[PDB]
Amino acid sequence: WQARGLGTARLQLVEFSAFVEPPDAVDSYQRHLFVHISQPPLESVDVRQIYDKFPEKKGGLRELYDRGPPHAFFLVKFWADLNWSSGGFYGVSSQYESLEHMTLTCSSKVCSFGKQVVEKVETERAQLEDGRFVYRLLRSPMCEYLVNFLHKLRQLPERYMMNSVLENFTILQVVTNRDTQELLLCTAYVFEVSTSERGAQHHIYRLVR
Amino acid sequence: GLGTARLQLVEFSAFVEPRHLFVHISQPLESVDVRQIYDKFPEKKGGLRELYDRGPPHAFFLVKFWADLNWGPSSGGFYGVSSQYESLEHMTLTCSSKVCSFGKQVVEKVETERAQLEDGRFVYRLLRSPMCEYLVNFLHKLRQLPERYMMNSVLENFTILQVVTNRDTQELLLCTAYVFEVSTSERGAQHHIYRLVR
Ligand SMILES: CCOC(=O)c1cn(CCCCN)nc1-c1ccc(Cl)c(Cl)c1
Ligand SMILES: CCCCCCCCCCCCCC(=O)O
Ligand SMILES: *C(=O)CCCCCCCCCCCCC
Repeated sequence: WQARGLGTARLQLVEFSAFVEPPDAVDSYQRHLFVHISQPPLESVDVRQIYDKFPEKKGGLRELYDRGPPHAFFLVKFWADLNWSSGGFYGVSSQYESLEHMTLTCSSKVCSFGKQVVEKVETERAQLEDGRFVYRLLRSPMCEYLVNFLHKLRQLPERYMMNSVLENFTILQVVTNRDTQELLLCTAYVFEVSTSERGAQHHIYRLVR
Repeated sequence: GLGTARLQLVEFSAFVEPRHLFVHISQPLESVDVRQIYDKFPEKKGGLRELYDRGPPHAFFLVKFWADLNWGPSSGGFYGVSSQYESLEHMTLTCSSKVCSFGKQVVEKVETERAQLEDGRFVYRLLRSPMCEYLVNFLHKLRQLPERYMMNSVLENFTILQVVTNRDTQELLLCTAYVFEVSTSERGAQHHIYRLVR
């Protein structure tokens, strides 16, 4: 049947976050969450509606959705919290869970007007824990181009301009079994800014066709 | 050639199968002022300047490739990178490949490889790693160009930086900067390995 959270039977997202720790977190620890996911069917969105927002060739949404499997595809809409003037640590943390032991390859493609501008590919081997395997990609340093982007977005004089800019900014994550090259999870991320007093939020959708 | 006492490159190839080799290394060198190539890689953290500043200086090499983009009778096919290192000490390696366009990093690929004992040494085989899609698309375009001089013009802004570290100790074992031109298929692929100095 049909997904309740961001995951399949073979690979579930446990946690995802992007954050910054101010220079003085060493003395009084804190972190600011730009976005955060911590884990009745999910609503769906037709994948044709977003093809233009990601690349369109090899490793593009259309071609990935063709390779399948269709149930592995999700869309997350984030309301990002950009209220937090620099020199801190900017990080991304990811955690997944499976019942089988695999080695994963996680690709994150940052895209501007649907054109890939950066990419990070990491591999992570399973860790056998409580009747299940865990995959930890914790505290990856954020790419500096993304840090710069955030610094710029945050200075825009109006929220509506932040949203206009973000209209053309997306992230595609594809997780595959490094050994078989099977797709395990594909997540498209689209962004708005949250309104200051509200922190980060998200809504997860299944991508259908 | 491309090596220290702790770690040597044995083979490196990038290729496509339906095997065509775009580049290939199978295993004193001239020296190049690393200063000359700072502008070919980002000045950020993981910048060639900053990596070199730490050292050790004898771990840094430059490879110039004259690539062979003459394949086909052509779309699809498997695009891969195979590398092999070797050593006398037992290690686990973190292999970072950074693809750069006009000095800015556009891809970082991180892989891990554990030593395996063979013929009385340790070998590290990162074989048939799927070439990232950025590069595959890039190569598909690059090959359409009607003249080599045009391929060369495009390639003067395209570089790769590979950093290989001892995962457990975080020590730099090898750092290689790659620059690119195209060869004629008559002449075939070629490379020239240099040492980077400062
Ligand atoms: C650093 C100065 O600005 C740029 O390089 C830049 C220019 N464009 C226009 C989009 C056309 C697609 N090539 N987008 C970006 C950009 C946006 C977000 C990120 Cl996170 C990054 Cl890395 C780059
Ligand atoms: C002119 C291009 C010839 C082929 C280039 C091969 C060298 C690329 C090294 C591979 C590093 C990144 C691989 C990937 O992540 O896709
Ligand atoms: C660079 O290292 C690639 C990192 C890929 C993960 C990026 C996740 C970014 C989180 C959203 C930032 C908020 C933008 C408004």
